[PDB]
Amino acid sequence: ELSQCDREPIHLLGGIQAYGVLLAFRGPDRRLEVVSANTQALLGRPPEALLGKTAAQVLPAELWAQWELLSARGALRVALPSGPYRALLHESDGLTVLELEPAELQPDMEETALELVRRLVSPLAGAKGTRELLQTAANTVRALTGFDRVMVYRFDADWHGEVLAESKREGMDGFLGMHFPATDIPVQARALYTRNPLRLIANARARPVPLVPSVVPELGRPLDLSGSALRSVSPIHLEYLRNMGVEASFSLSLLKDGALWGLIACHHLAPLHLSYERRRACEVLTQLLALQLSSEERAAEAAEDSHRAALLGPLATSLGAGGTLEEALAKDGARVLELTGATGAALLLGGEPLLVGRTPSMDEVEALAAWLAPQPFQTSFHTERLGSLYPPLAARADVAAGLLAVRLAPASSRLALWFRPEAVRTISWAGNPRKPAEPEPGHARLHPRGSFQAWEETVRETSPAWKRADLAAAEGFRSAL
Amino acid sequence: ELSQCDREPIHLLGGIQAYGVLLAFRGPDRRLEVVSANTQALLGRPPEALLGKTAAQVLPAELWAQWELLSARGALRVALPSGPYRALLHESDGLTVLELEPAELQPDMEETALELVRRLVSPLAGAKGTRELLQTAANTVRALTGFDRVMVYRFDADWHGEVLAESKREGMDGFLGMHFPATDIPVQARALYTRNPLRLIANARARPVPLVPSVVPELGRPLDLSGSALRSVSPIHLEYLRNMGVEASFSLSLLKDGALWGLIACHHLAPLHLSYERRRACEVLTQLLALQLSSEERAAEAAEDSHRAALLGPLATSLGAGGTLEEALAKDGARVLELTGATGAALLLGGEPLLVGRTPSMDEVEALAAWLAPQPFQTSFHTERLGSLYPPLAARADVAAGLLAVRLAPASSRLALWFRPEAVRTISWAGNPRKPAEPEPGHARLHPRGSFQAWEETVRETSPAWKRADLAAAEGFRSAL
Repeated sequence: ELSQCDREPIHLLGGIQAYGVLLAFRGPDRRLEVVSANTQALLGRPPEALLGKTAAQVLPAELWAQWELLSARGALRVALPSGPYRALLHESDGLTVLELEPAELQPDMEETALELVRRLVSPLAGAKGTRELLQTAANTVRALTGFDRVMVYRFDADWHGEVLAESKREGMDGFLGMHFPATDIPVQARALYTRNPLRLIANARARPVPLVPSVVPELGRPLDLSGSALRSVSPIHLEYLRNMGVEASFSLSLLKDGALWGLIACHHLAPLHLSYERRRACEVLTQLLALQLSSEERAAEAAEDSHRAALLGPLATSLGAGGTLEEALAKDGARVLELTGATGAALLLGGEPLLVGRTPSMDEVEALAAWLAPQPFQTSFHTERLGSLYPPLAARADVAAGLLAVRLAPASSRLALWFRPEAVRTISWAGNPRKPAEPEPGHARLHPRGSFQAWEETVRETSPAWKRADLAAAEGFRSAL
Repeated sequence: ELSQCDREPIHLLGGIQAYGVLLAFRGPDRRLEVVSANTQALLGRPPEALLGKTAAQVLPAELWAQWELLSARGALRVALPSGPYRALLHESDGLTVLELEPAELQPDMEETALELVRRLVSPLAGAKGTRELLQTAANTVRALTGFDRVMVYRFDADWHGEVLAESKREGMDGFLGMHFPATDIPVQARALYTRNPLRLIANARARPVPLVPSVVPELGRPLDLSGSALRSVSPIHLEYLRNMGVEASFSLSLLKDGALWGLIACHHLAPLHLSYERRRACEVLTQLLALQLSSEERAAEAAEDSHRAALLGPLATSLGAGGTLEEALAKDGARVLELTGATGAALLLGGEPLLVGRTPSMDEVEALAAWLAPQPFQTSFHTERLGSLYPPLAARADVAAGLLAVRLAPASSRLALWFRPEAVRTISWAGNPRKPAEPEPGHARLHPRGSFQAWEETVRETSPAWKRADLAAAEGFRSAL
């Protein structure tokens, strides 16, 4: 509810999860640094007893006997006299970063390394379009992770999120349709997901284990939790998850050649850990799907271009055929509409223009044509908020909110347009979860009936974004006479 | 007609590599049914004494101990008193494949192999396209294995494929660029390669393992070695393998959808045996490369399709702009070249055709119009070779390249044609396509070749390939143009 939820820099959170064990060495002498209370119980002696003395003395040298290889490998699992723990090495701010974690309690003779990739690539049989790729990906992750819930989200130009895909376990509610407002996930978290391919939360019931000394003079601020897989989350987002009641959560990044494409998320209502074996498959998954989606998106874009060029074909057949031009185009106006995506279109013949699809008022049609005339567009106009430009046409919002336009003739007043109203009917009503929750929330922090309200307010009085292929094709339409 | 080097049912020879061992069991009780020759070494019991005995005493204790979970997995790392070994499981003809072979040695290598695999999906890959990925994959595979010769191999429509990328050792021959005939590898060999992706040979001088009994009583024939990996290669292929003295090799096939596109070959002058898990890791790379190769090949297909459709743009627009089509063609002769890539073409307007480019003499074009009319064709046919159809077509050596002609109607009066000027290329073919085979003592089979040089297999009176997207664009031009 704070005004800094958007603004709070996540990197100053400090706190850590329950099972994390903070470890660090200072350069040459490898001297120790900030520690945590839960960390001492793993080694046994209290943190202040750990605090202040040499690296080797606080060092489990029987585990350090693998550091010479850790410098390159970054990680392996070693059996502590207590239990098997996975080594974790990182570097941050000219400082070492060491981390341990309770490894798989299961004796796991089977489910070895690299069997995961063999298990998961086999479903990737078809791989024709874009949707089914992530579809089958989520389906495979369902069995792999073995958890309740999965999400596939795609962003916008302004990075607004939307629930693209999902696959439920039995005994919950589908969440297809809601649009995730870009506000909730700040630019900082976006940058995190760009730089960091993986992150998970084990339990929402976990507590923000403190770190002492909290501040260090060399920074006047703690250490950045970049390489740490145990980095905590802002209490607001934690409260969001609490509202969700989903104590287990995992996530995959989606990146398009330096630009973050979208989000993939795993979830489970009950709290449960993840085997370190399972998680290493993910970054390989990320890389392969990234190259696959790059290729597939390029192919689909080219295919759409080809389809539009082909659709120019039937119009070219009609152009040249006998009969008046206006009625000839009235015959196939419906088949012309989808070429632009706009609901309707018209054009200035010198006389009355003819339109199809949604119907703005006729006198309004001449009025807006006359209004458009003074503005000196060299070739075309394009906008998503035509109503903001001209408020009296904002009054007629449900028929037009953002359009395209191009001069039919530059010299004479012959023009043409493609009007498209606000994107409300476009997305289905699935942008709500329904089922009014019995516990009444403030819901300013909740997507069920609470969020997407800011999103709909933002998109309110705004048409979907245009795409330049139709803009280029417009001159083809112009070329009739 | 089937040749002996094609008809051969390798699965029925019962040839097995010597170093390993494989037996099976009869009935649900799993009593001994199949008895390989080399058993007494590791079993400690004579093979004929082993004949007829029960699994309750022959097998190791730990084998039964983890057999229940083994049926759910298939492979088990045995720790026999003689040494480490591995067991594989498979069901075929109602039998139970139970094998043993030396196990892998290095404990912590497979995890590093992940990075090896992760090296293939490195971000600095595919910076330009295919060949980068193809070459890098070969080097990564060689580094993973360590070997003498590594290379890749494509397939042809006629199935005479050749080599694009190679990863050589230092100080020996390199067959990069070399082309082979299709008969080199049998068609049934290809078919059986479709099913199984893994074929290893340890030593070229290895001898096949005989089977007692010689044939399976119920089958009347040796049971299929499809699921088996210790299966020996065909003796004719062994002739092939020792022609250049290669002592070790392995098969790395890959398909697109049922249809195999290429393979990867390795040739070692030293006889070596390679472990199960190394092979298991390797094939993941094969599927990854197959799926990605499908991705950008579809992308490029769509891209060039879109390009051709766009080229149809200005000409379709100018069709209605110009008065008569022939004058438009005359004024846009350069603009009607790129249509198929080939420059010269012509078309009969019911009468005298409009010749453009390096057109043959007209009398020839009416001769061809009279020709190919009794010949059945629904719309057209592209003839990469023309003299074979009719030698006076080859008489015009300038246009000795591809021909294709569309008669606007199946019984059209007005006609359209298109051709390609003759182009000359060159390629290297190991062995001779001139010779059909090599003789064998008694001619029970046909021997392989002995020479692997060029003979300068350049093409002559040939054409650059008529690619099918161009053929599809011919149907776009078929639309009452």
